[PDB]
Amino acid sequence: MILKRAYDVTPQKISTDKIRGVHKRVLIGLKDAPNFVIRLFTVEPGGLIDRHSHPWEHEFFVLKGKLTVLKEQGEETVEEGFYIFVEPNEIHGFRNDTDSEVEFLQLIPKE
Amino acid sequence: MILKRAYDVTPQKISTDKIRGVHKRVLNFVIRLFTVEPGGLIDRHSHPWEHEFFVLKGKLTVLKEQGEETVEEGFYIFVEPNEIHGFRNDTDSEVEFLQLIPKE
Repeated sequence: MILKRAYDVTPQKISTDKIRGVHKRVLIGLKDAPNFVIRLFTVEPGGLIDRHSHPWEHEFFVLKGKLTVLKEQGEETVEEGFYIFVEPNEIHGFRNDTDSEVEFLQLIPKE
Repeated sequence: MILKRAYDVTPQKISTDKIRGVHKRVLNFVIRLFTVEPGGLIDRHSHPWEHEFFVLKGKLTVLKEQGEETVEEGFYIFVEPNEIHGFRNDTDSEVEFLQLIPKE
């Protein structure tokens, strides 16, 4: 087996036209042996992953804080301990409406 | 899209010769959230599917084909198909972890 500390993985700060205030850690990447992509996202206060979609299904698990989830036709705020399933091509995004860092896992089954 | 609180799933207690002090919530693929009581044990076993784990709470002792390793919340684990593994809680508080099993 492999056993590693998620927070030791190098964080990639992302700042683009549709993502701000976000760091990404690739725990299990596209090119690794396991059949699951696993990323840990840290969202700064006011950070935003704008609405978008991908033809693959995503799962998410909220590790710390309150995470606002953007949807095609609205939004909903959840907190640590929630899990989220996003179907293929389904619009989704994220926002941190709090004064604290919010953390969540992104899980992608490899096809 | 589905948005649900994992801890609202009612846990199933697991009591076998090789599993004690353990509760499981089920959240293609499967994702489960395990809670291990102090002194709880998931004895060494294997399955033909791979496993990934993410430790949510506490200090988790991982049983391997050669030896043991204690990790804590924030660690993640990959277990190859058919690799013997297990878990023990050597602490006095509850330990929690996610288990992911891909179908492929």
